[PDB]
Amino acid sequence: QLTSKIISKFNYNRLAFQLLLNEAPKKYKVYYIPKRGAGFRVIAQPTKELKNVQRFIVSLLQPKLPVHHKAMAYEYKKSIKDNALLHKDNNYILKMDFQNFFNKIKPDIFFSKLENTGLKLDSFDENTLRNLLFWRPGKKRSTTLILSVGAPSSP
DNA sequence: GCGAAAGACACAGATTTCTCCTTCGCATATAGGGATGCGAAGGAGAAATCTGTGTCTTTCGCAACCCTAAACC
Repeated sequence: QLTSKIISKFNYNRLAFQLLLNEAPKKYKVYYIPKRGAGFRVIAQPTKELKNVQRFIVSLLQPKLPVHHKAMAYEYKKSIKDNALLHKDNNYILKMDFQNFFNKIKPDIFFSKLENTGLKLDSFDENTLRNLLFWRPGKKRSTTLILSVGAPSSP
């Protein structure tokens, strides 16, 4: 049960929480930041009221989802230095990267992975989770959700 | 992930121009008659270039952001 804990913690009545659930995927702001060189970059960031409930959800789900020990990003007591200490005594090096990594994660694959771990959740939990952690670009009829970056729960 | 506004890609079809096909008319090298060969206009029917339609492609400064220093995504 996750909706009950959120309601209890933030003191939300039924109507206010229903409205927030409906209007959540559109409370984002899009802006540009300069590039080192020539160009620009585009970011999207949620509001203050949604950020502190996303942090709470992350704190609630952190001790139940396994993470591999070879990922040295957004992890406790890990940094660049521990990443570079692995290759400090080897000769040849090869580097690669993906293409639009963040916006290729969709709720279909998130729930597919979540079902395999054995954690069972009701329909209400799935509905609240889907409408709270995902972004909907385009018009109101897009019906497409992506994670984005600049949100405390994406990493 | 993708607003508005112009191009690329694929598939038809259309049209003016031209090039092959009659038809008989001529002609000129052999004393008139006949014949092998070529020239003149219609009359086709073929072909290259142009034009028109429908489905994608691209990537906005895109209601709703914080204000202490450095590095990364």
